[PDB]
Amino acid sequence: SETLNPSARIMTFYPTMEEFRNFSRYIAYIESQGAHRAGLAKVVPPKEWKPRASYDDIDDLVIPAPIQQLVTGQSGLFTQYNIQKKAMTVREFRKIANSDKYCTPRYSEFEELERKYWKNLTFNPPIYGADVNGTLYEKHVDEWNIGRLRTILDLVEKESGITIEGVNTPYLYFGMWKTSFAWHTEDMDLYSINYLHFGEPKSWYSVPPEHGKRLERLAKGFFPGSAQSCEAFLRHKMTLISPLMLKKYGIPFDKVTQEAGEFMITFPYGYHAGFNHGFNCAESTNFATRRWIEYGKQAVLCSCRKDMVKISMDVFVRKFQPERYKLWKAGKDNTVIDHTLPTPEAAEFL
Ligand SMILES: O=C(O)c1ccnc(-c2cc[nH]n2)c1
Ligand SMILES: [Cl-]
Ligand code: NI
Ligand SMILES: [Zn+2]
Repeated sequence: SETLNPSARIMTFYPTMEEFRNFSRYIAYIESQGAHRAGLAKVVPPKEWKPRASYDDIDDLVIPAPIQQLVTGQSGLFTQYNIQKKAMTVREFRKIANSDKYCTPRYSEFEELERKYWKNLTFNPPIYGADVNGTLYEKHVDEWNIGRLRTILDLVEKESGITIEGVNTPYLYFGMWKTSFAWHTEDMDLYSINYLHFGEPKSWYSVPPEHGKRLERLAKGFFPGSAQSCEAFLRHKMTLISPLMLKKYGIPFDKVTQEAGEFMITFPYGYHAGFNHGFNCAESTNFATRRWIEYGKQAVLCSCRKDMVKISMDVFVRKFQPERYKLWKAGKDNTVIDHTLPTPEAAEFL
């Protein structure tokens, strides 16, 4: 376990069509290769795979709650404030995104675009067509369908009827240049799948789950007010920290750029952040493996906010940890998580 991906670098996978067909099995496989150690992995689907025939019929799709992203800060430390704007179609969004005021600046290397992002982050607040309920997958697509992955996370809706928008349902994200996703782990420290349907790239930063607590200590020191009001303030998804600040305080991290037609997998307790290069569309949801259950049980949740995502772990412990159920209910389950260990389903690849 502590022998596979010892550098904990972001890994990229190129599955065959046969490998790609079984979603859960392929997650088990990439974990047997140590992909989870970085907290983030890229999966390039087979060349002949397409989730939709064309994206020429979606300009009339409504973005019910577009978000203007106001960013305040200096010296690589920032807080993002969301200003909800009026409903707009993808049509109206693509116009504003590709306009002279909001379009991508001219650049050669990614390092130049990255530098311009961290330099101009607080100027000309962009609009993010975020958290749009829906899928762009065609009903017949059975491989990696974000709308129906069929992992154990389905036990939440199957047993309780509870649907959590974007968590056990898909979300669509219409981006423009300089739109950001702040430093965070998933709700309940779950996995996530992200597919870039079309457009300009999405760049990502990732902190290995092995070093997540170090990132939290750093953030707590930089925003002591926030940390005092809520232990899990990073779950508010308002905190932006430049890679130079991470480098300066010895926090290990890696970076990757996701192109259209590529998937990104985030792993339990994997801190990630990033930005969009220009106009694009991404689809995402959360998912689980048997390895996630312990992460769900130990997840430090946001106290201070109402409507914060909290999944009852009871059904998972009863079904997959019956021998530890009574101990866990009594608050005596003292299991320590080994972030290097792959999911039990990977046993066949080890
Ligand atoms: O907006 C995005 O590009 C994006 C990327 C990575 N993660 C999330 C997220 C939001 C809630 N959970 N994960 C959103
Ligand atoms: Cl936090
Ligand atoms: Ni995320
Ligand atoms: Zn909070």
